[PDB]
Amino acid sequence: CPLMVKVLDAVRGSPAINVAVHVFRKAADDTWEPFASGKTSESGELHGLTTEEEFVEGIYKVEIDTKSYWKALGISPFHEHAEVVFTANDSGPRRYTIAALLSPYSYSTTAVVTN
Amino acid sequence: CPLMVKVLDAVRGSPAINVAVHVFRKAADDTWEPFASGKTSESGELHGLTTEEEFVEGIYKVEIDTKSYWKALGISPFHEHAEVVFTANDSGPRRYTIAALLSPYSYSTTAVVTNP
Ligand SMILES: O=C(O)c1ccccc1/C=N/OCc1ccccc1C(F)(F)F
Ligand SMILES: O=C(O)c1ccccc1/C=N/OCc1ccccc1C(F)(F)F
Repeated sequence: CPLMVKVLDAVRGSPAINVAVHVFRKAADDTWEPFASGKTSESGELHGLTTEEEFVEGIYKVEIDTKSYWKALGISPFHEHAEVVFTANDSGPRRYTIAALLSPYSYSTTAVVTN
Repeated sequence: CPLMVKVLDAVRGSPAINVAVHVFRKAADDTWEPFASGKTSESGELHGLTTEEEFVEGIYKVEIDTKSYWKALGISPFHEHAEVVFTANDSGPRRYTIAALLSPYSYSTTAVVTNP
């Protein structure tokens, strides 16, 4: 599993469950092509988005639909979604974890790249 | 000044100086149209992007060119940029500050929204 997404809720101190996540890849014509998507599990995690052979070098965008999450909890949010745009680089055997921590008016995101 | 941007560097403990910032507004046809741009000052701040009259209700995107910033320091960072997408003035006109804290493999952003 070369690409994982983990989403946390900073208000409730819990995994952010049932959050929609969309992944896009930049095509040579500078357009976002849909690549993978899913909803976070009860652990706030989304696995199995792609395979090693499909996950090639390129520019990727991970979109986290935070607005619908906060609305379902009855909280007025600021952002439309959280976006994370990065370059996947094949230097060696690498796995990418995109982690996001969510509050109604703020979010943080980090990339953990391991073997 | 209804829209300000402030950018900090978490590695050096300083304002992030000379960072390019681009603001887009979602147009009628679902396309992102250019709205304003600038560079952060020696204080890490960017003011004067727009006026109250031109900053109407809409969906806005603030793109902070973090990659160019880290590269100029010799760091190959993870993100291409930091993007912040939000609806503005949906409840009437407000003053927005978009703040971002940058590290090579991480960033955080928060909005401070005040009523004049
Ligand atoms: O990521 C991971 O492999 C991970 C896996 C399992 C459980 C927790 C984590 C890490 N979750 O990190 C949350 C986060 C995300 C973005 C910025 C800052 C944070 C902080 F809360 F850690 F500060
Ligand atoms: O910067 C400033 O003087 C500033 C100016 C106007 C409004 C708010 C602020 C502060 N903003 O707080 C930045 C910060 C601090 C600690 C963690 C994370 C952040 C982040 F917002 F950058 F993400």
